[PDB]
Amino acid sequence: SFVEMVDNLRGKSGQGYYVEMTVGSPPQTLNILVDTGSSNFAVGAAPHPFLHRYYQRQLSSTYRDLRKGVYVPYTQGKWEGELGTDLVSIPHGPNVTVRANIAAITESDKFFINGSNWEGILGLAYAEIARPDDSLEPFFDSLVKQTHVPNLFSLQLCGASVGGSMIIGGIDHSLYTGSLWYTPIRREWYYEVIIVRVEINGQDLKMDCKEYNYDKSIVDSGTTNLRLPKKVFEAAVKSIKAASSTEKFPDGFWLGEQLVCWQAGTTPWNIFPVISLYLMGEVTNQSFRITILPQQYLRPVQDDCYKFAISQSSTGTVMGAVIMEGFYVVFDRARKRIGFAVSACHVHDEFRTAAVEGPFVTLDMEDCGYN
Ligand SMILES: CCCC(CCC)S(=O)(=O)C[C@@H](NC(=O)OCc1ccccc1)C(=O)N[C@@H](Cc1ccccc1)[C@H](O)CNCc1cccc(OC)c1
Repeated sequence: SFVEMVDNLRGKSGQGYYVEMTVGSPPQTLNILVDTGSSNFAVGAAPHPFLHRYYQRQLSSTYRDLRKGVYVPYTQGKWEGELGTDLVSIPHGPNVTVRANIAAITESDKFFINGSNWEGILGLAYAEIARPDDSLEPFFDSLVKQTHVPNLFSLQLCGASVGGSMIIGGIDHSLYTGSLWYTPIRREWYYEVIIVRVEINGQDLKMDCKEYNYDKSIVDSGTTNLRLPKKVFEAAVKSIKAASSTEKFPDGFWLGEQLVCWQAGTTPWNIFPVISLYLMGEVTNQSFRITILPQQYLRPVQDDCYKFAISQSSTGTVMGAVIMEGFYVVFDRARKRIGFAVSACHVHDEFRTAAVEGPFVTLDMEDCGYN
């Protein structure tokens, strides 16, 4: 826990959450995007049309070239650069400094966002998925080995300019309500979790739970949308369309292309269903569920306009930022589990409310994992 980290995140809708950091000696200040979806710490180290500032290794008396190149291809977007180490600090985070690996981005393609206000990315996932390989120790691992910071972190992403919190090394009880529920981390590469059941407005999607994790399911703060495997994505949309069949929208809308708008304050929330994702529990045949309100999957962009924030994937399910916004998520690395609880900045609806409920019986949860 810690008072000093409570409102340490910012960013605008659909463009990621970032924390302030400093690299080099003297300290160079940079806004770094918090990404539990990757494992590389990387910062712009050269001019780019979208960067307002960048890491200047020549001005840091502590920079050390590892004389190895590196590149990372993301779902959408990629960068190239040079590996080296330097001292790093999180002003509104723990009170320590550590020497961490840093990828000085020299070239990039569809990575940096125009007007996002962040110049780097902090991959908080495990080494197993780092570039060039798992031998490049991720930032957090370094932080944990060099300091006393406990091996754990929590994220409170709030919807809207946007804000939130990253509690390095603990859980701040003032950021959530109710009980914290934990789902195991299936394997330590991405923050993989196993989905056991899916319901739209109470109706079971009735699919083979293996489909929910076809390939895999991960908790990715680096991704905006809820990403679903083809088959699941088609079932969901079909169900969501029917629920709101009272009104008609263009195919481009469901594809995430063109947005939809309603006269200010007249958004028909009631016609959009809630989605419940049941996750594997900590006890035998026991699971729990988190419920997403349409306010979460209809991202805001005169009138009120929104973008359907659920899209199909060919790389498994991705519990993106919109899924995380209604809750307080605990990345308990130390106990290989992830916790969910209603967030202090929860979403609102006079008649409906996002939730984290348990316990639930769910037989054969193991058969839900993909192989
Ligand atoms: C900040 C939110 C940007 C969105 C809005 C853009 C209009 S996004 O689009 O949701 C970002 C997503 N992109 C996305 O979801 O793209 C979908 C898409 C749309 C159109 C065409 C192709 C793909 C994504 O790639 N995220 C990675 C972080 C990142 C941050 C900022 C810029 C580029 C990347 C994250 O690390 C991926 N974690 C799984 C992963 C996957 C593969 C290899 C990995 O390496 C360890 C790891």
